[PDB]
Amino acid sequence: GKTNYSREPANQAKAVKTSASDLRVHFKNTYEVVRAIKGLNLENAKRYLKAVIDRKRCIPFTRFTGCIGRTAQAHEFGRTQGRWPVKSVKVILGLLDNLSANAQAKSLNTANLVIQHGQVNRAQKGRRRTYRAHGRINPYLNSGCHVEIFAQEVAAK
RNA sequence: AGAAAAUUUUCAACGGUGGAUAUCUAGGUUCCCGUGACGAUGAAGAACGCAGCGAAAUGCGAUACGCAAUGCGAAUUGCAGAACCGCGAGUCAUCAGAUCUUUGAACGCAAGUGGUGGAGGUGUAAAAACCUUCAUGUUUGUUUCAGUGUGGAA
Ligand SMILES: [Mg+2]
Ligand SMILES: [Mg+2]
Ligand SMILES: [Mg+2]
Ligand SMILES: [Mg+2]
Ligand SMILES: [Mg+2]
Ligand SMILES: [Mg+2]
Repeated sequence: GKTNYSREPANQAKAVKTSASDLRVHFKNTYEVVRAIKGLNLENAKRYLKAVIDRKRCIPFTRFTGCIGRTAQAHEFGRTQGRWPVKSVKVILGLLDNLSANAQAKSLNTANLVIQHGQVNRAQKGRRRTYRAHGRINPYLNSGCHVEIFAQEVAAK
């Protein structure tokens, strides 16, 4: 399980990398949480994810639209539909936390970390069964995650 | 030029899915040559067992991954403990002597049963319990026999 991040940061003493692999969270959901985190401040990402968890804010749905509920919360976005994929958020959040603690040994400051490169990949699907009428059986699976995120320090003048 | 994103889409790089391709092989396949060599002295097959730590596969049978003999002459090894430098190591080979549970042509009778007869041994005051033994056909004989079968002396 050695992570190869597809994209690399320009300054690696100035960067922080996290990845988790072969997760059990829903792909599409995770995908969109992440897609929503890109390009923010680590502190912001954390606040806003916590806020999604507390339901006071929505995680926009971008790529996977299939019949997703419209909320007023989607105003923040320009969107109609979004949700609160709690499990995904919690996992991602844990990843951000690994980012911050991952900055510790580097002696880097949190305030100026910015998130560039979230990557969510469809992992090997976990397999099981579903019994169907007439004695048919159909697949019942889960689509797992690979996630990686790196954070750059950018100084604000 | 609703000249930003999202979606739809072309191309590349990297990553993910996936296991194609290439290169291998204690395998297969076919050809030629050599031996035919199982069994009531209980075969082929079946059951259950047997390692200090073992399920399988392979070996083995209460002497149970093995005894003996012989040849190699120092290992086994995943762990632990011993044994051995030749009084000889070994998961080595060879193999001509042994061990060979319950079965199965399967055999006292019977059987989805470790059930149950007779004879002998044992055990006991007498028992129980344990042990050995008994299938059918056939060729000779041995012994004991039957037949208003054929003969037949005193
Ligand atoms: Mg990985
Ligand atoms: Mg059903
Ligand atoms: Mg590829
Ligand atoms: Mg020896
Ligand atoms: Mg007879
Ligand atoms: Mg007569």
